[PDB]
Amino acid sequence: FACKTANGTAIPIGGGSANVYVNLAPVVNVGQNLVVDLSTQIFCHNDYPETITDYVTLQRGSAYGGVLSNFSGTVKYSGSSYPFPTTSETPRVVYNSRTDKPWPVALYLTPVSSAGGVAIKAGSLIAVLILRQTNNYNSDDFQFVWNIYANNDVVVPT
Ligand SMILES: CCCCCCCO[C@H]1O[C@H](CO)[C@@H](O)[C@H](O)[C@@H]1O
Repeated sequence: FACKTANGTAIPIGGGSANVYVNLAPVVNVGQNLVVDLSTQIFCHNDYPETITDYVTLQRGSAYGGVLSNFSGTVKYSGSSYPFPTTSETPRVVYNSRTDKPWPVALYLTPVSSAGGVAIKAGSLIAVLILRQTNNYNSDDFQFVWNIYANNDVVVPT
């Protein structure tokens, strides 16, 4: 079980961390959702599906910078929605394929009442998401740490 990003970076068997760089809608109004779809950025696979079943959760997601300050968040994990920043670990998604496949996570972020102007700055850390991986084979319990960075400013009109 390993993962890779669209940016070309990767995290190998056993876990670790990597940086993810996302383009964001440059203008977002109060009452609108800014979407950060990591499912197009983060992909994982099972290295031995002939024998082993891999289990994957979103263990925890934290908001940083302008996302923590200026937005109200929901995270969608495999069709289900949760508070973001997260209050609990999600149920498991099953990975039974060697073809690299999306980690099904999306952030839905809507401006708070006090947001206005540049609510997210380019190059700033906006989130950390921890993918947790186990299996039905042994005692492996690994963390894949995704550091999410803004590629561009996001403006909330006033
Ligand atoms: C002839 C025995 C081969 C033994 C191969 C074990 C491979 O383990 C890796 O790949 C497994 C399948 O993705 C993961 O469940 C496990 O955590 C680790 O990432």
